[PDB]
Amino acid sequence: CGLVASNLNLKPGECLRVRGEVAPDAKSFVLNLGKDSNNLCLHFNPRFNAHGDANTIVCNSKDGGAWGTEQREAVFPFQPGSVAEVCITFDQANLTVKLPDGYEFKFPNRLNLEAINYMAADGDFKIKCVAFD
Amino acid sequence: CGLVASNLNLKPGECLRVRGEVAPDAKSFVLNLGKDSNNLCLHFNPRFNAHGDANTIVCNSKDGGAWGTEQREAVFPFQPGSVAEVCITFDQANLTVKLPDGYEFKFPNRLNLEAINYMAADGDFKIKCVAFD
Ligand SMILES: Nc1cc(Cl)c(S(N)(=O)=O)cc1S(N)(=O)=O
Repeated sequence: CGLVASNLNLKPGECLRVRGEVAPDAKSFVLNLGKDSNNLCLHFNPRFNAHGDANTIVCNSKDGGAWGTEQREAVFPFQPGSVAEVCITFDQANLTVKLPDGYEFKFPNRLNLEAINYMAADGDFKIKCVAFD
Repeated sequence: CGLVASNLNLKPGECLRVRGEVAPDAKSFVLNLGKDSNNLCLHFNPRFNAHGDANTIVCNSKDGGAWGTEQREAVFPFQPGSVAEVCITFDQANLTVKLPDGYEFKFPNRLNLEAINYMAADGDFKIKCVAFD
């Protein structure tokens, strides 16, 4: 169970940059972002080998404690036992997740959140640096 | 209230770096480090002009809700309307706080925490970057 942070006060268009170490035995890691632990506009879950998925990013939302429908992504620029940085911005319509090696995707902001105040990391990812601008 | 982070798992000898923006009319700011809001190995409180103090760093501990004996440090290398970084490490005997302009001081480690797991920021300091290394 990894870093939990609150009172982030991230506003639309502002960049949240997260750099960490992907464990050498990595199977899965998670970054959760939202209003609080029950209201997530982004559950970001790269699965190296987990829950039947191989090298697939799965995203979801959580609204008032209820998980939404999982969305699978098309790119996977992560390797076990490496450093990786993710950069996230949002607006009320979409989150934009920028990944290593120039990859990126958008995920709809199902909560239409105008501020992100909560982040939590879990799984095979050791955070080394968080930046807010 | 500003950023609150938990599960930091900062081990002895590891460096926590915190960079932020000091408000142009700053009066004071606080970084609290420890186990939780009731158990702080370091309450670090630069006062530009607050509580009768001028350009003085006030430090203390808090153990089971009880404030310890305050200490006041010798140097004040902070300026309103600037960017400032602090860097903190600890061993069993002391926390070492490294300040802008190369200044550093030690504060006794009065608690027996195996790791620093909690940070909370308050006051006239906007955190821009936190690094765990
Ligand atoms: N400023 C703004 C304008 C529009 Cl139009 C939209 S929307 N409705 O296309 O998502 C969102 C925003 S923001 N930056 O608050 O998320």
